[PDB]
Amino acid sequence: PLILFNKDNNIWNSKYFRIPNIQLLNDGTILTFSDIRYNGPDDHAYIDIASARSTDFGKTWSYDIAMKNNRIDSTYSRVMDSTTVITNTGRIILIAGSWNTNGNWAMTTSTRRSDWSVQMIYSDDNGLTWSNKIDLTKDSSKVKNQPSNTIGWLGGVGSGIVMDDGTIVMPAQISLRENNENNYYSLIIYSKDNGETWTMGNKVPNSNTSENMVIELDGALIMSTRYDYSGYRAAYISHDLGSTWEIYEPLNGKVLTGKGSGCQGSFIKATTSNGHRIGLISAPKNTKGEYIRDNIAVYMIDFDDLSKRVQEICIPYPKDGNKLGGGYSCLSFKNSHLSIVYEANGNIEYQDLTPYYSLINKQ
Ligand SMILES: CC(=O)N[C@H]1[C@H]([C@H](O)[C@H](O)CO)O[C@@](O)(C(=O)O)C[C@@H]1O
Repeated sequence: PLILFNKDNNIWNSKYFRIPNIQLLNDGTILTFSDIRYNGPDDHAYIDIASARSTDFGKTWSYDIAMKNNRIDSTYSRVMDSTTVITNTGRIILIAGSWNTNGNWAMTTSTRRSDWSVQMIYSDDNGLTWSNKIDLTKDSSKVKNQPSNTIGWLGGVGSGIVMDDGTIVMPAQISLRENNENNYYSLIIYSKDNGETWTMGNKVPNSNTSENMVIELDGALIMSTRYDYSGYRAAYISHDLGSTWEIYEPLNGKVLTGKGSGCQGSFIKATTSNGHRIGLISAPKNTKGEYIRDNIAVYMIDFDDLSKRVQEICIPYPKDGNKLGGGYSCLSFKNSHLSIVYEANGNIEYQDLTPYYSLINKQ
């Protein structure tokens, strides 16, 4: 596997990299992103977001800082936890959470986190240049239906999707003040104007749900989400673009995640040549438990053959994760090719998994 972001050799002299993201572009360009965790693995620290771009199918890469933090606090200013999407115009949108003080985004404050915002950039030239940062939360002009009891929110970490009519959907995660406690939930946001403005959906049925992605399936939204301390990824389905949700049994509880906290993973849809819609999930098996997050595996479900049990396809990272921060991953599927980026001992690694997709496609 290629070391895409190397803690021991990078142009920022960063000590650590976390939270990878990948988009396979329609023209075969590969675009990735990662947190630049300059001073170490910590979440609550000084972080920018890098991009790495390749025009030779992953052989070589051009590196840039795609988004800088607000530069207010030399210890705690951070933009992090990328969620991306490619719209039907080819626009590439990146949404990140932004803070500049110590303390977990969801649980530190009982009121709206005052240094918290969601920042968005977009590229109309296939990832070469980015807009200025657009602040989606400083006023009420960009995101409709944000709850009054919001402590904070950000993207689901991974990729969004496009519905049939071109509606853009982003997975998201929110922290809500409820009966003198902070509870966190997954949900989605969507845009009907190519990302300029958004509407927030409503929360999923269980708290302790956070990082997630959704796929589209015949107008429905199906979520696979990190469900902390349950031991598995939860799954929900919405038939009204994220306004209501119910448990989606074929995937709910089917990907096990070991003892302890959950972990981010990715969840994408492919259509094989026989017309079947399949779901692919990347996540650590975490057989050793808690933050070890060993064995980042890729799983497959066939939505047109649901009596067939979820199958482990391969394990792209058959190793223990680093307890300081590891386990995260992101798949991207486009034009019968499949790629993954993932955390690997403080680095980000890259693999082309298209040979495994060919095995599934049976051609
Ligand atoms: C904004 C933020 O803190 N993001 C981080 C989340 C949250 O801390 C948890 O989901 C609890 O909220 O989890 C990580 O620490 C993890 O599990 O490896 C990494 C990620 O960057």
